[PDB]
Amino acid sequence: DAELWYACAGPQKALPPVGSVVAYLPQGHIEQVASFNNQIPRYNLPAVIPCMLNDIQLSADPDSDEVYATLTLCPMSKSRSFTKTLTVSDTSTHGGFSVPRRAADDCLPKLDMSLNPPNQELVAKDLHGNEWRFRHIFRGQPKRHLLTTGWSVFVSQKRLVAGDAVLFLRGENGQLRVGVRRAPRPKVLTSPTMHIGVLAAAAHAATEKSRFSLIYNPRSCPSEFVIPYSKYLKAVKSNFNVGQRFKMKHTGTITGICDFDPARWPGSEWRSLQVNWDEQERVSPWEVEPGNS
Amino acid sequence: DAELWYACAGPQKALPPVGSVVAYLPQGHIEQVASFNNQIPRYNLPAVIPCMLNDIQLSADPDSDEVYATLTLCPMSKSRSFTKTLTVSDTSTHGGFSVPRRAADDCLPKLDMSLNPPNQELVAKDLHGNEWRFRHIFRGQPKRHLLTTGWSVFVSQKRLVAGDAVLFLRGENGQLRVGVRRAPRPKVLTSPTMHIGVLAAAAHAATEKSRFSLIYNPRSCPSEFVIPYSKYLKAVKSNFNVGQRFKMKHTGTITGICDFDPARWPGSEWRSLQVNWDEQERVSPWEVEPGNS
DNA sequence: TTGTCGGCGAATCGCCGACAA
DNA sequence: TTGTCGGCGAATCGCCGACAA
Ligand SMILES: [Cl-]
Ligand SMILES: [Cl-]
Repeated sequence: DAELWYACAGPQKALPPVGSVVAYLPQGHIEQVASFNNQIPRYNLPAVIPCMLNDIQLSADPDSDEVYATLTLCPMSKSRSFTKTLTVSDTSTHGGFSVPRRAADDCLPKLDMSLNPPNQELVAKDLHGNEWRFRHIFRGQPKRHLLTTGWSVFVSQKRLVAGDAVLFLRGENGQLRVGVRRAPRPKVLTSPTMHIGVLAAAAHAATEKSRFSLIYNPRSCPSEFVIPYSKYLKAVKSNFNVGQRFKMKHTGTITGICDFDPARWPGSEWRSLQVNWDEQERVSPWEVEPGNS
Repeated sequence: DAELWYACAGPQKALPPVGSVVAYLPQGHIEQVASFNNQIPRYNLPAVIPCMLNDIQLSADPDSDEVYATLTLCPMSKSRSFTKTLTVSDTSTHGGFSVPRRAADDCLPKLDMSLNPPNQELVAKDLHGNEWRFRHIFRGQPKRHLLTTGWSVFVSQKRLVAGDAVLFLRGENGQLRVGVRRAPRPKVLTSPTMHIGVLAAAAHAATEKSRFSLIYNPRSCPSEFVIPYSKYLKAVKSNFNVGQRFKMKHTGTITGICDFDPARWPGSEWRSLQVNWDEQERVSPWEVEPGNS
C-alpha cells in the first residue's frame, strides 16, 4: 500500500508523478549516497538534468523495514493516521502499549463503551502484507486506551527500541495498517566507486538521452533531488535577495546568495541560499518560501 | 585479530600480501557485486590489470557480523580451531551447546578431570573485542563436553539459527576467540550504477595509473578476483587441453577451452576452462590443478 | 493524559541425565 | 559420539490498577 510507504518515509514526502518531467539534481544524489559513508575524475555534468520520470517502484526491506524507491529517469532535449514515539514502557517486556487518547478516537475504530471493559482484537497489515493481531482494551484508573495481547511480540519480532516510533493508518476500509519509523542510525562498494558510479551513469544517460535508474532513500536523504521541473523553474525565476525573510515547510533570514560548490558545480542553484535561523545553513530556493504568508 | 577474520571468511581464503603485485580481474569484481542483485556503456578495459596492493583493511559488520575487506590497488606500467554447524538443540532455548569431543581435546583448554564434574568458565572475544563467557562442563551419560551458562545469551544476541556455524580459535595465548559463519542468505545504488561504477573507477585508475579501492566480500564472492600476479602468469603459461583431468582445492575433466564472455571480454582467461565434474561448469586455469597429484 | 511501578499468575528459560542413531 | 527429549526449579513475561507529572 502506497500510503503506508509514504508514512514510514516522512510526512513531507511525495514523489513526482510517473510520466511527468522532473529536475534531476546530481549534487543531491551524491549527498544521499555520501550519507552512507565518510579526488574523483571531473565530469562535465550539469547541475540540473530535466528528465522524464519513466517509472517508480516503492520497496521495503523485509527484515530491517527501511523504505526505498527505485526511479527510472530519461534525460530530455488522506486517511486517518497517528504516530507515537515509543517510550521505555512501550518497548519493555513488562507492560503493553499506551495509545494516545486522540489517536484511539480519531484513528482506531470506535469501541463499544457499553462493554466492561470495552475491547476489540485489531488486525493490521505491515508493509509486506503480514498480519499483526493486537488486543485493544480500554481500562485503567484513570481510564486509558491500551494495546495488550500481541504488542510485545510485535516489539521483539521487529526489534523495536525506545525512541523508535510506531505508525497506524486507517483508510476507508476496515483494514488497518501498521508501520515503523526507526530512530536515526559501505558493504558492496567503496564510496569513491559509488561516487564515480553516480556521475558516470548520469553522464552516459545525459549525453545519449537513454534512461537510467537510481534509489531514493527518504530517511537517509537530506534534500530531495528529484523534484518537479516546474517547481524548479519557478524557483530559478524567483529573485531572492539578502535580508529577505524566508520560511520552511521554522523561519530565518537570507544572509547571502552564492554557489555551494563552485569548484565542481559552478553556477548551480543547489543549496545556493546562505541563511541564518532564528533559534542546515545552506538551502535551495525551491525548499523555502518568503516568510510572510 | 586477523586469524579470526579469515576463519569467518573461509578456510581457502588468504589475501595477497600488501606491497606485492596482484592481478586484478574485473570480471570477478562484477560477479561479486552482481551476486547482491539480479546495456551498460562498453569500456576499453583489459581482462586483467596488474596492480600494486597498496593497503588492506579487514572489517566486520557489528550487528550482522559479516566480514569484508577494503583493498587499495594502483595499476602499473596456524592456531587450533574447530567449526560446528549448529543443530536445532544448539540454537533452541531449551538446552545448551554440544561441543564435539575432538574439539574439546584439540582446541579448548584441558579440563581438570579430577573435578566432579570437570568444569571451567571460558572467556572468548569476538571480532569486535566483546567478551563472551561460557561455562564448559563435562557431564552427561554417556559423558560429553557441553557449553551451558552463557550459550543461549550468545544465541539470542547474535540471532543464531540452526544451520549456522560457530567457530572457536585458540592461539598460543590463553585467550579464546569466537566467530560466526551464517548460512547463505540493492539499498544505496541500483545494479547498473554499481556495474558502471566498478568499470569507470577501474578505467580511470588504469589509464591514469592512480590508486583506487574496492571491497572484498568473501562469503559473497564466488571466485577471487585479486590474486597474486605470479600465480596468474604461471596459469597463462600453462597449456591445458581438452580431456585433461583436473582437480580443485573434487575432480573432473576439461571439456573445452574458450572465452567465457567474448562480447565484452574477448581473449580473457577468466572462467576460460569448460569442465565436467564427476558427480560451476566454467573455471579459470589458476583455480585448478592437473588431476594426478 | 500518560509513563512507570508493584503485584501475581502465566510462561518460557535452562540445567540435568535418559535414551537411541 | 551426540541430537533430542522430559523433568523441575529458576526466571522472565504480561495483564492489572495505583500513582504522580
Ligand atoms: Cl508495496
Ligand atoms: Cl580487526
